[PDB]
Amino acid sequence: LRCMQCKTNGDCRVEECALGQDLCRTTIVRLWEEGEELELVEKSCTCSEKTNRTLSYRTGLKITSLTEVVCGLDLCNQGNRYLECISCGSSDMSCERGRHQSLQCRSPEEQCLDVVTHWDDRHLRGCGYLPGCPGSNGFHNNDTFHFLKCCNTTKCNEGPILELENLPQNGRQCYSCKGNSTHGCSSEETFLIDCRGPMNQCLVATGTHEPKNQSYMVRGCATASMCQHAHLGDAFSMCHIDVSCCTKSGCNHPDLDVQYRSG
Ligand SMILES: *[C@@H]1O[C@H](CO)[C@@H](O[C@@H]2O[C@H](CO)[C@@H](O)[C@H](O)[C@H]2NC(C)=O)[C@H](O)[C@H]1NC(C)=O
Ligand SMILES: *[C@@H]1O[C@H](CO)[C@@H](O)[C@H](O)[C@H]1NC(C)=O
Repeated sequence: LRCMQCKTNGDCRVEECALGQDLCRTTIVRLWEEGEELELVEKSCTCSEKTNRTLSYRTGLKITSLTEVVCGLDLCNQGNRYLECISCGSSDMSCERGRHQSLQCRSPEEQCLDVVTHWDDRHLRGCGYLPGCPGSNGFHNNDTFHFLKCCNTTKCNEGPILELENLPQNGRQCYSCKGNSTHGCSSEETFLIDCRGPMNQCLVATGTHEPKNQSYMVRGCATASMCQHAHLGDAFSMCHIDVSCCTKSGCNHPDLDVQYRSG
């Protein structure tokens, strides 16, 4: 496959994609601040199980806009008001402190977003889009929580900030670990936890951490929607992923692993 490869300095060239890099991408950071817009664009060959997603949120007077689009054809990365949502961010701690400024979405297909991440919670609330929406998806284990919600109606993302400790136990229990089979996901590190909220599937996923080529694995609790290559790709920076989810407590046990015609 081939794609444009561009550094943020605006210099680009055609890149012959490495074996198993099967996507092209454009990553875009846009910052509007009291009159000025700044923009940084990267392009490159990427590894699949990624989707298109965008997000805009307020920090003080600034607006920050994050975007990735991906595509499959040679050089397909070449060239490139509405619903009212709540918005806030974490850098200024505005999500957490409760100062939630209002934000009109610039595009008809954007919806209200809420996205929580931690391994120091990071909270971003604003306008954006993903293929799922409206919907939500989520994963948590002993030290990890990722959550995403999209709503189709006005200021629907208003509310206290979603924290794991306020979702009641599901009744489902699943094995918990992250790392590889020797480090972080050894048997001594893999143990049962109580699932919470709508995260009522046991999950295991393996793929290749993208930044460095190492094997990665994760186990825990998930929404059914989390059991999806792109979402796991996004959340853990992974690719060429095998996922399984199952709805019997402990069915996440590493001794119950089975490859899925990856194959
Ligand atoms: C992300 O959305 C882009 C935007 O269209 C998708 O790329 C489009 O592909 C269709 C089919 O070739 C074309 O009509 C458009 O020309 C493409 N858009 C542009 C601007 O080139 C792309 O497929 C999406 N990524 C995924 C995986 O959904
Ligand atoms: C597994 O985990 C750590 C690094 O993540 C490392 O010490 C070990 O060698 C890894 N195994 C492989 C195959 O990368």
